[PDB]
Order: sequence, then C-alpha cells, then structure tokens
Amino acid sequence: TLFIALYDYEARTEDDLTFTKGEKFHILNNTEGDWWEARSLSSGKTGCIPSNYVAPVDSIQAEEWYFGKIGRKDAERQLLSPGNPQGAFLIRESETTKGAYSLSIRDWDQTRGDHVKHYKIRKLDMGGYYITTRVQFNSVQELVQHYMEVNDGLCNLLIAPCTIMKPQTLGLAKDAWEISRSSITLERRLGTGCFGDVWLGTWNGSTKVAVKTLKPGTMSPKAFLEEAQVMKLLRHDKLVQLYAVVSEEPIYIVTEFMCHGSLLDFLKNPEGQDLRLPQLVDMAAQVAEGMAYMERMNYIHRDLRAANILVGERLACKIADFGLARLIKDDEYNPCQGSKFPIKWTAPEAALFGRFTIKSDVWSFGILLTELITKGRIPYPGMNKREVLEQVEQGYHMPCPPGCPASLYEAMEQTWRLDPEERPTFEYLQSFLEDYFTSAEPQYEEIP
Ligand SMILES: CN1CCN([C@H]2CC[C@H](n3cc(-c4ccc(Oc5ccccc5)cc4)c4c(N)ncnc43)CC2)CC1
Ligand SMILES: [Cl-]
Repeated sequence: TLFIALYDYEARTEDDLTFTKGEKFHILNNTEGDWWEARSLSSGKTGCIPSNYVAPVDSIQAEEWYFGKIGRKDAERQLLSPGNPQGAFLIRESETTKGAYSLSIRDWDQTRGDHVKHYKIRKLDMGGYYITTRVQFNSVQELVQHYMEVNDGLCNLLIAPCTIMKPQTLGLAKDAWEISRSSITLERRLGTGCFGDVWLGTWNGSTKVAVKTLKPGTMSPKAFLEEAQVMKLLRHDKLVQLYAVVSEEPIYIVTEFMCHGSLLDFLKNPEGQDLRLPQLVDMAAQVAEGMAYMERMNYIHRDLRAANILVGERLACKIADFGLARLIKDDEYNPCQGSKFPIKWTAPEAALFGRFTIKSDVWSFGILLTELITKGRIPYPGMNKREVLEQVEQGYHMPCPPGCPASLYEAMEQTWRLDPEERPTFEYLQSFLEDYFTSAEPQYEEIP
C-alpha cells in the first residue's frame, strides 16, 4: 500500500505532484492506470502522479537493477550502450520459463568480443531462487545482493545496475487525450511534408513535444478522432508514443520528440554512414518487432518506410505514421481513389485491388530493408512510380542492392512474393533478424 518514486518528476498542471526519487506515497485512486492519485509522506499533500514512476517499497520492481518484462534482445541493446561498464547487469522476467528470471550482464572475451551473458534464475518448487544449485536464496533480491558482494562463480561481479533511458509519462496528464490548440506552442519547424508540417514545441509551456500538423482538407476530423481512439490503444516500445491530438483543423498529432529525426535522414548523415552491418540489422529487427506487435493486434500500417521510422536516444527506432494513410482524402491531381499509399512501397494487391493487410505491410518492410541496408538509397532507382506499378504487377522486384548479404536478400524476395499468403510473418522476420548474427550462441550460460 506504500509506494516509492523511482525517478524525479516536475508538476505540469496544478493537479499533479512534484516529487523526488526516494519519496514515498499512499495511493488513493487508480481508476486511470496511467496516473494515480497519491499523498506524499514527505509533504502530506495530495495530487496525481505518473503510475510508472513509482513502485511498491522494498519490492523487486523498486530495485534499480530490475527491468521487468524487457526482452532479452532489448536487454542486450540497453547493456551494450555507452555508460555501462563491464559488469553492468539487470534482472528481467524469463522469456522461456514461466515463473523464472534472467540475469543479464555485460562481458568481454576474445571469441564473442563485447557481448552480454545471460543466466537463468530458477526457483525450486520446495523453495529457493538460484543460479547454481550450490547457493540458494529466499528472494531474487537476496541473490542479487549476494552476487554484488562477491563473484560466486559468474563471469564478473555484479558491478553496477544497467543505466536506463530518461523515463516518460504515459500521456501528458491525467485523463487527457484531446487538448485545446492553445495548450500547444509551436517553436521550431522540423520539416515540411505533402500533408503538413512537423514542429518541436511545448505543452503547457513545460513539456517538450513534437507536433505533426495536417493541412486542412487532408482528412475528416471525426474520422481522424475515431481512428486516434484506436491508435491510443496501441502501446509498444517500438511504436512512437502518442501523447495527445487536436481534432479541429488543422489537426495536431502530439508525440514524444525523437532527437535524431527520421531513419532515412539519420542513415545519410555522418553518424548513420559510420553504421556497420550488425547495427543496421538490429534496427531492422527493432522495426520488425514493432510490426510483429501490430501483427498480433491485426493493425495495418499502410505507410511503412524509412521516412516513417524515427530514431531516438541510444539509436532506438520507433514506428510512426501508422493507420492514418487510410483516411487521406482525394484531390484532382492524383487518380488514387479512397486510400492513399506510397507507390514504391505498396504491395501489388494493395495498390491495385485495395487489399491492405499485414502481408502488404510485409512487402513494405522488404522495401524498407532495401532502404536500410543501402543507408538511404531510393527504391527502384531509375524507375518512376507508374513504371514501378506496371512492373511489380508483372512480377518484377528489385535486384540485390550493392552491399547486401545473400541471406538478407533472400528474405526480401520472400517478402515480395505475389501471393500474400506465401510471404513470411513479422514474427518470423523479427526472429530471423534478431538471430541473424548470433546464430551459434548458447541461450543461457551453463554454470555449476
Ligand atoms: C529532410 N528531412 C527533413 C526532416 N523531415 C522529417 C521531419 C519530421 C521528423 N519528425 C517527424 C516526427 C513525427 C511526429 C508525429 C507523427 O505523428 C504520428 C505518429 C504516429 C502515428 C501517426 C502519426 C509522425 C512523425 C517527429 C518526431 N515525433 N520527433 C522528431 N522528429 C520527427 C523526421 C524527419 C524529413 C526530411
Ligand atoms: Cl513525458
């Protein structure tokens, strides 16, 4: 019933609390999962707080080294980022054993180079958590405290908890999705598109946000609102976080700010040009993970391409601009009826017969792979959009791009099969891209 703050937080409205890491609370109202009413034990004052910033006191969720339901691959991405020394570690839930845990730790050897080792934290039915049966503990907390004090047979001491990215609230404020335009201040234009602008700005003069603004006449405000109600339900690490919307024209879509812009631009600037093939395949795997989430939700992107992937802190990739292409209205200059779609990225049955499915998104993902492996090259170079439609209808697809491995191109060709049911699932593509290089590793470290 008693909670403790994991991070600092500054109030944004007049209803929420300002608190410091280590401050404790009573929780009074949890009707909204994202924001809880709470009373501070330090000040005695009552206000709402972001629920993901607190954890039960003394619980494992309040430990700095506990990362909850993070994935193995995400744990590796986090541990192998700068600021984590050798011996940086985290504890997570097991992906392959219900009720078990995993200890992930950064290590180095001559064969695997700089890598992460994973240890299975199992639980005896009679009692006791253990990495090795020789030593047993009442709780995972005690296990960690022990392996932080002495290296009892691991690859290293548990030296420091893994560093975490800047935490973010789920929504700008309690019970807030549709906001007035006056609450947004557009400060710096980030770019201009055919459907509108993107700006960096603030909400309530306090919270840094990005705002995509749509030109009037782009889409029905009511249709936009009904689709945003569904988008609001999508929640995943590899999708860009929607904060709020403004429905009156011009429409605002307010999201978190991604400090490196689009993947397409990032791959062309010097930092992206220095990228090696493993990093490129890992970004592809991140996009495939987000799209596999959308596949589980049977939510169709319709506009999957490198310009609609955003790159943020730690080069994390997030999927943007999903769902909304369906609602884009017609004009007198484009013969495309009803739903608009990016010509060079759209599957033949979707472009010609309007059958948008997750399999047409798979085709799109193959095109995005060509974009990504070449570090920004235009698809079907030399061909205009009409020629592309005509040729992909006849079964033409792109040849192997320069510098693309044979297995990656075989995957692309699989995504470009004319029968949509013969294309792989995003689940398969995620598994393939994650294990593309780490093919011979043993899953968990054998340790007696
Ligand atoms: C030459 N370049 C100049 C920059 N151009 C682009 C300009 C906008 C950039 N950009 C775009 C976005 C962005 C913002 C909101 C948005 O709305 C939706 C999100 C999910 C689903 C539906 C809608 C979609 C995208 C962006 C960002 N959030 N944070 C930081 N940067 C951002 C990405 C690059 C691309 C061409
Ligand atoms: Cl935030």
